[PDB]
Amino acid sequence: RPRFSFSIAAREGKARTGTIEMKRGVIRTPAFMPVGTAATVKALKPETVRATGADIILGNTYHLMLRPGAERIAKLGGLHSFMGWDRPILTDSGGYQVMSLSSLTKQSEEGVTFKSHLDGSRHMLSPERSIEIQHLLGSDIVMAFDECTPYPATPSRAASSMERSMRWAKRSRDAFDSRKEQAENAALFGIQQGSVFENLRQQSADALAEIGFDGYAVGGLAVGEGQDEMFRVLDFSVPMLPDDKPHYLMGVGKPDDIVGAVERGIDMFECVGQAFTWDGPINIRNARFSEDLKPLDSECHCAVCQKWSRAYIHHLIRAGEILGAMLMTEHNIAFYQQLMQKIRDSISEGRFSQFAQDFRARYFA
Amino acid sequence: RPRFSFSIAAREGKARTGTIEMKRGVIRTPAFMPVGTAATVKALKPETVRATGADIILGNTYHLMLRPGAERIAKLGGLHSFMGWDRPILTDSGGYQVMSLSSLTKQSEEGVTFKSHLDGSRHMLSPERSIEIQHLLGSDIVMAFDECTPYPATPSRAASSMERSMRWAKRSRDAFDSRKEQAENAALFGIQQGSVFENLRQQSADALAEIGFDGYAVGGLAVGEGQDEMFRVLDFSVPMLPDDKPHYLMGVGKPDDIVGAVERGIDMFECVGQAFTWDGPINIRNARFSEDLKPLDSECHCAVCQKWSRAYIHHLIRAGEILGAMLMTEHNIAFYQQLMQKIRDSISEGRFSQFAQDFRARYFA
Ligand SMILES: NCc1c[nH]c2nc(N)[nH]c(=O)c12
Ligand SMILES: NCc1c[nH]c2nc(N)[nH]c(=O)c12
Ligand SMILES: [Zn+2]
Ligand SMILES: [Zn+2]
Repeated sequence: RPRFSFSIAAREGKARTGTIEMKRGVIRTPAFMPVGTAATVKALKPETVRATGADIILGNTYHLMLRPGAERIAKLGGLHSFMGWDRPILTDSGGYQVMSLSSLTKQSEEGVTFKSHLDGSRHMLSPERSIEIQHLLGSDIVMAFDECTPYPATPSRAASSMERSMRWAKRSRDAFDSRKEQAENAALFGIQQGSVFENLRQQSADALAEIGFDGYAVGGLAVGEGQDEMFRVLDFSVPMLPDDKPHYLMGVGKPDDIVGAVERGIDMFECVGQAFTWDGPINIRNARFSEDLKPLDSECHCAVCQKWSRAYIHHLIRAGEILGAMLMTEHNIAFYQQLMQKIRDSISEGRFSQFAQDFRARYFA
Repeated sequence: RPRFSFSIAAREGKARTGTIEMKRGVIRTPAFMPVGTAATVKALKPETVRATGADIILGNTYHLMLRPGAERIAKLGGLHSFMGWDRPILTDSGGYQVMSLSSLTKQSEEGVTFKSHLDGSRHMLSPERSIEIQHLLGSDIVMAFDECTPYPATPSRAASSMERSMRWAKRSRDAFDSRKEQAENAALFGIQQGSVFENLRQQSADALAEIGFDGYAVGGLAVGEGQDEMFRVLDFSVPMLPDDKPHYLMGVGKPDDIVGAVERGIDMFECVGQAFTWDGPINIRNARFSEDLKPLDSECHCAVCQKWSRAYIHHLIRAGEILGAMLMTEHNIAFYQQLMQKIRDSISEGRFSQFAQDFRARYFA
């Protein structure tokens, strides 16, 4: 029932477990957020997303502002009613996908203009318009509009981009705050930049803390630097952020990356023929599964593993059948939610370090 | 609980309503059978197919004998356990799709040899092998292997093909009967041929009745002759079949075709951006639905119409999202099951002629 309340129930090292309370529901942390692109978590009904244990989903902004359009979604009642998900939704700012999926983008201090990847339509995106679009969609957790930094990045370019990002973070803060219904009902997260440079991460964290946000993302990672480098940067970056607010690592979702990131103080993650299993991923298209009657994973509690075999799913995926996508997706998102649950429980019980060890021994065996 | 028992509970004119009792369940007639191709009713879990009200599904034989293979399905426990549908399955003989989807087919009195449409693999299909494959899949209702007749067809060619079909019907009968487990647990339907020729339909019906089957299909229609011609042929063809056994019209599923066919004594049908509504079909991709908050149909009891709007489904289909296929398919199969229910109830209440009238007035308004 409050607009936003993050409470930490238990800790182990840098790891934390707790809850974020919002108007539309409670979010258990560490949290994994399935991703909705074009107002759908691909191949799943929202009731099925919920059934896997998800407390919140991410809505990509870029595709919705192109199709079906933010204004139209607002006229139709907002994203939650449009897609039939009534729990929190975190929306991205749209900047990532502009720069990664759009064309003829022209960047400047005001923002970015671009042509979409689908048509030739002209479009504009600034801190102000991004916050507006997230409002029109009815987002619960709004992300500040930033300027991401390619990897690798020179210190000068990483600095310029981080600085611009902090200027846009203030503009984001003010746009959000000047819209009463959004300010009163949603939350706003700021994004830390700085590439792999500690001094720049520090300056960014300081700037963001000065402005003040409900949560802080670590942006700029998982863009080519490798897990070792990513963890090294997290080692010094996450402590710079306010302890008492949630920490979201953008673009990170491999099971092992999630475990090590939680070990480094991260609280929120998203979804980035592969099936996850506690013994490591499998590619279900491999011929070795064509007569395998076992479920995708031997322990998994999901409906898919209760009800269908590897052999059947192998057949469906090789045949390009939609049910194959449906089943593979339900299992994988369930597997991630079970990972998060095991993480939450082990932290609450002060045995997370052990969990991490055990998980890795078997997942890479 | 018996292998096969068809009981007629009520009649109106040539229309009948009742039940087929089989080991795996009861089938309400007139029945609409969703089609499973490659061991899946496209984009639906079997629990969802059931939820729409389906009592039985059709399994296409052709694709399964190519992928995943009949022998493999039998090793894995049969089609019902492979795909997770535990109720009756009617399997087609595979002949239709050979001739329509395969290559280098060489026909003869023994059967057909062909190369599949996917690979270059060589294959053979006779009455005996078709019955064997249906057994390997664990079919509850087995279709005799026939030689369908192109439309239009000359009387000589229609006669030759019908005669061959009756010879193969006997071979089908004997193959089925000589396999104890199949004979004791499954049912066998024969197929009437003869194109649009009354004398040939009569000879075929006689031949099939002499051999004896658990049910009789009307084959050879819905292959280009138009609804008027189709109904004209049904007018004289269906009475030639045994009254006390079910009558299956192959390849017929338009809602109006179903109503008129039931009016002519047919008991079983199958599935052949279009959404069915009681006011006629709509194409949900039309721009007129982009901000339409109404459900696909205003009366439909399905989960889709409870939970999502035209506008949302329009968006999903235009975006090529899998959930769009999922939702459109669940609604359409539910709509057909509701049509069948209204048909069964109106016959039981002696008001089917009125239902038919009313249905057509509004569906074509
Ligand atoms: N590189 C991490 C990442 C993934 N998606 C993101 N989107 C934005 N706007 N910024 C970011 O840093 C990220
Ligand atoms: N033309 C009706 C039809 C559809 N599918 C069928 N399959 C076979 N084997 N014979 C048939 O007559 C039909
Ligand atoms: Zn599973
Ligand atoms: Zn419906």
